[PDB]
Amino acid sequence: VWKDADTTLFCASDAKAHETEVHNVWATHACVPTDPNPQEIHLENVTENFNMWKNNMVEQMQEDVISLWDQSLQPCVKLTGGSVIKQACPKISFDPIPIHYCTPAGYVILKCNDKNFNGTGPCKNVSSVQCTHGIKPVVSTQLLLNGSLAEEEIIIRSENLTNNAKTIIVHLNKSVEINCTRPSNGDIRKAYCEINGTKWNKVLKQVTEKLKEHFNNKTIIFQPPSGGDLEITMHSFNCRGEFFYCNTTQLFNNTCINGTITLPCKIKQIINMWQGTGQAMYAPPIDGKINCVSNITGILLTRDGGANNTSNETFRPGGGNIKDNWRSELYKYKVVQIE
Ligand SMILES: O=C(NC[C@@]12CCC[C@@H]1CNC2)C(=O)Nc1ccc(Cl)c(F)c1
Ligand SMILES: *[C@@H]1O[C@H](CO)[C@@H](O)[C@H](O)[C@H]1NC(C)=O
Ligand SMILES: *[C@@H]1O[C@H](CO)[C@@H](O)[C@H](O)[C@H]1NC(C)=O
Ligand SMILES: *[C@@H]1O[C@H](CO)[C@@H](O)[C@H](O)[C@H]1NC(C)=O
Ligand SMILES: *[C@@H]1O[C@H](CO)[C@@H](O)[C@H](O)[C@H]1NC(C)=O
Ligand SMILES: *[C@@H]1O[C@H](CO)[C@@H](O)[C@H](O)[C@H]1NC(C)=O
Ligand SMILES: *[C@@H]1O[C@H](CO)[C@@H](O)[C@H](O)[C@H]1NC(C)=O
Ligand SMILES: *[C@@H]1O[C@H](CO)[C@@H](O)[C@H](O)[C@H]1NC(C)=O
Ligand SMILES: *[C@@H]1O[C@H](CO)[C@@H](O)[C@H](O)[C@H]1NC(C)=O
Ligand SMILES: *[C@@H]1O[C@H](CO)[C@@H](O)[C@H](O)[C@H]1NC(C)=O
Ligand SMILES: *[C@@H]1O[C@H](CO)[C@@H](O)[C@H](O)[C@H]1NC(C)=O
Repeated sequence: VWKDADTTLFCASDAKAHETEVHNVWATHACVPTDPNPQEIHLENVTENFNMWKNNMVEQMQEDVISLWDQSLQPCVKLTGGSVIKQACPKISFDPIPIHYCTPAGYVILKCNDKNFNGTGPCKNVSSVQCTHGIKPVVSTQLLLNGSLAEEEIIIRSENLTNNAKTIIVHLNKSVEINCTRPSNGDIRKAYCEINGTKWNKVLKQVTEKLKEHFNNKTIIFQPPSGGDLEITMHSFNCRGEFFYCNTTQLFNNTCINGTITLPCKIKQIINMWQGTGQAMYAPPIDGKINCVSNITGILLTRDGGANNTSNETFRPGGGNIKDNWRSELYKYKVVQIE
């Protein structure tokens, strides 16, 4: 027998000890080797309830990623608590690797295998495992990158859809590549992201149809963020140690519902910390071509309020709470204590 419970997890990975890449370094000191032959027991006729929005695994991963960034991505100047911290800010090697989360003895991880599981409620197909799949701690806003894809239909996740204050996570069942480059050769901070318009608009259309299922067939409208910090109004992410801020207005217009979509981007040195601890300044971009090709596997949306007396629902790209990023991958897991 077992029961819902919280415990201190540990991590496993395939990090390389000789690698200077910061994720590899962190995992080499903070994790253990993965199990080449992991066991998974499928529970028969066992119904378990899950709540992705109240899952301590999320807080723990958040804590790891904060620790990793605090140890490997120190800015030149930190502005937190009214105090000023000046440190050395050397360029680093940066590229997220898969991190596994595992339970100690006496505990096990329950995994929901229902094809269209939305993250909350009962689950029919449950299995037990010692470790989650390899999860890359990719930090971003608006768009979820290099994540896992839904297996069947596109899934809509939210602690409470009726509450517009609750973030919506869109889980795609098909990747859409985004190609971001800061050309070698001028404005060293100028950059751009390219995206196949035909693929994107087709996916966004599918997302529209899915949202209809959850909103009584009301008309679904996309719009760019109304306000807020740059980290939220724009698609922000880290590519090779550099912070990219991309204008996604071209992605979220309802006109295309086919050529290459070119999003204007800029590399910023001064950032609002996702750890929510003030601002940070980093050194200028490294020389040469700075390029990252990522899979868009999910979208973070916020719904406009005050539309109850209309046939429209308005959705704008959002984010800013990186815990939602971890939820998008940890939704199917929960920890239980064994007898
Ligand atoms: O600052 C952040 N969040 C906090 C706010 C989002 C919600 C309200 C908070 C007020 N300031 C913005 C943030 O995510 N920053 C941030 C920084 C770098 C990257 Cl790569 C990123 F993806 C996000
Ligand atoms: C349970 O999981 C299996 C395997 O993925 C799937 O075929 C089935 O549709 C799911 N639904 C049930 C019956 O629990
Ligand atoms: C990008 O997505 C494709 C599937 O669409 C996958 O094969 C590939 O491994 C992904 N790359 C990542 C996650 O870095
Ligand atoms: C993606 O999900 C949608 C429903 O949300 C479905 O219509 C479509 O067939 C799915 N595509 C793939 C690649 O499975
Ligand atoms: C997930 O499914 C449960 C019922 O199993 C339902 O109460 C909840 O509204 C669903 N979540 C979403 C976001 O649709
Ligand atoms: C969901 O949000 C709505 C709107 O704020 C609220 O009225 C309702 O009580 C919430 N539902 C739950 C389950 O708390
Ligand atoms: C990414 O886009 C750049 C645009 O300059 C292009 O040179 C490169 O071939 C693209 N890479 C992939 C994997 O499509
Ligand atoms: C754009 O996407 C379509 C599929 O929707 C694909 O067939 C085509 O090759 C893509 N165009 C380019 C320029 O690669
Ligand atoms: C949306 O409209 C279709 C029309 O075929 C209907 O079948 C379906 O029940 C409607 N869904 C909602 C959530 O209103
Ligand atoms: C994105 O680009 C559009 C078109 O140039 C512009 O109107 C809008 O203000 C930009 N968004 C942000 C957040 O700067
Ligand atoms: C996504 O994965 C690809 C392949 O490993 C990588 O090149 C790219 O930099 C990743 N994107 C981000 C934002 O980390």
